[PDB]
Amino acid sequence: ASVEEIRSLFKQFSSLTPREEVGKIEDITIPGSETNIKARVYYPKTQGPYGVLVYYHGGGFVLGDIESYDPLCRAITNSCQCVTISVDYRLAPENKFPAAVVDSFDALKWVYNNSEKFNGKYGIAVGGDSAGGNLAAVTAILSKKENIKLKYQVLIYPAVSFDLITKSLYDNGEGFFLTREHIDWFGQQYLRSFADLLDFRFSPILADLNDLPPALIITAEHDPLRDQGEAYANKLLQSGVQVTSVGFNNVIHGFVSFFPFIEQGRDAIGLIGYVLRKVFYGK
Amino acid sequence: ASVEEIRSLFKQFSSLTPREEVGKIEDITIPGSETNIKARVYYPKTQGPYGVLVYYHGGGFVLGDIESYDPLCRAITNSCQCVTISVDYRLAPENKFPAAVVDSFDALKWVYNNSEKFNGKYGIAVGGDSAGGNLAAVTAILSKKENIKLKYQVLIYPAVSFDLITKSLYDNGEGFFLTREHIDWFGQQYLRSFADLLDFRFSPILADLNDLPPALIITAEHDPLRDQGEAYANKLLQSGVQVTSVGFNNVIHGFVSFFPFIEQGRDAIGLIGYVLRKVFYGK
Repeated sequence: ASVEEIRSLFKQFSSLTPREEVGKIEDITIPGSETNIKARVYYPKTQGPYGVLVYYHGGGFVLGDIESYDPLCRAITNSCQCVTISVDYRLAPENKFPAAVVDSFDALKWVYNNSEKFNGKYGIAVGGDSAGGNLAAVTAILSKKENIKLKYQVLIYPAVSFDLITKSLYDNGEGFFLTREHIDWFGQQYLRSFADLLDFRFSPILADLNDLPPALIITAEHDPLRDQGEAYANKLLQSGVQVTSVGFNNVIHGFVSFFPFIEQGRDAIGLIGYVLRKVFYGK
Repeated sequence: ASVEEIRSLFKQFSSLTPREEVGKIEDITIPGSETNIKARVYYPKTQGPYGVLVYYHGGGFVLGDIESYDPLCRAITNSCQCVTISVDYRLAPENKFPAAVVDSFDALKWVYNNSEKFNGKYGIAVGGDSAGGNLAAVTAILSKKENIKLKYQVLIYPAVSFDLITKSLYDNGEGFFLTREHIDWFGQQYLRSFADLLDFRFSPILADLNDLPPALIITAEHDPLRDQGEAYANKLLQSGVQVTSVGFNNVIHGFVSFFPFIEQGRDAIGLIGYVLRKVFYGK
């Protein structure tokens, strides 16, 4: 299958997954520094004011998009009772690193600076899964540098480092959906050169993690990325940031996308909904 | 310190803790097969009908009680929006095994048979922490044997087997609050003879776990009981029961009791609240 064929397959497979009703949906265009960034705004069924979660889909920086991630963002919106804004950041290999990062940060900054459009008086969080978790994490680092004060970051099995050494990478690098071969190939599509392996915007574990927002970090037992997720939680904790780091057992990378039929995914979405309701609303 | 003093220190420290408002509290006395069993019934602030969680406190079969667990049970009640019934089962060494089990199951049967008293139309679940998670699990096994249909079981770092072999026992058996010496001492207070190590009512891992209620099993990373909790989840899964097994990283046995200070305990209570709202209310 071509990259285009796989991008299409993601959208097709999404139509098998039920889309929860939400309050109201709007498609908007965010004026970025390098491009106009499509985003989809989901309102919950409750009355505002709201907190706002800026969400970055996963897909190895190459795949996925607002449509294929529409069922998951509806479910998150209903769970957190919060406005969710799903960002269509530029993809590789058409747009190399750091295009995804530039778009992700530009979208966050715009949302932070325009939160009243969404009645977003209870503050802004970031979240994402896999490569999207990488972008949420990097966006939070970049926000600190610009004095943008986020409430929370939700990192769902994030990619946080180039890795040739964790035990989970070797234990779980074949047979569990996301393989070594995929991880290598995505990296080749996304990065410009070996030097980018020194860049915190690709490997956020490299950054100084002091003063970042408090985090929920979800890892999966049978996931080659498990150990590096835990490492990111640990380095946050060592840096004085509050982190709830939870390993969901018996599940594989991606499991939250498969919530309709992997019940642990549904429960993960319930946990995400709880922490954001707590941080935004005191509930 | 005598048993009395150890109990009183526990009650002392729990006295300090702000208690969340709930809807309504009723103390009741359940006519048990061997004793009168005090229970405390917590109503949420929502209106009914309800699900009902029958909850067994931890404390190594020797300590804890309704009063000392009152702050936790209030928090759980508000999180699950469900009627919570905290059971004052008989303690060891005064009452040896299987007294705690007899009381825990007698209470559950009585609640099940009297569900209308609590407006409990959405069914009955069991839950507990530590020794209380042991009692919840054993109660669910005994319920199946007598055709009592429970909705769910919430096992919070349960004790499920006598253990001289798990890696977590050796890695975490000192320095993390619950020690080998404590495990030994509680078992000595509770059990009558070595024969009781063969009894599934002490080590529920021995039972046939087919057809038991779906479960949420929470384990703690730095807990000597971590691996045996995971084993219980995995044995349930092998036996066709749906289980969400979540390891909370960076925390120790008992962490949910410390929710006012350890934010991961609060988030665990959120998760417990979610799964029970889901199973009772579809929410």
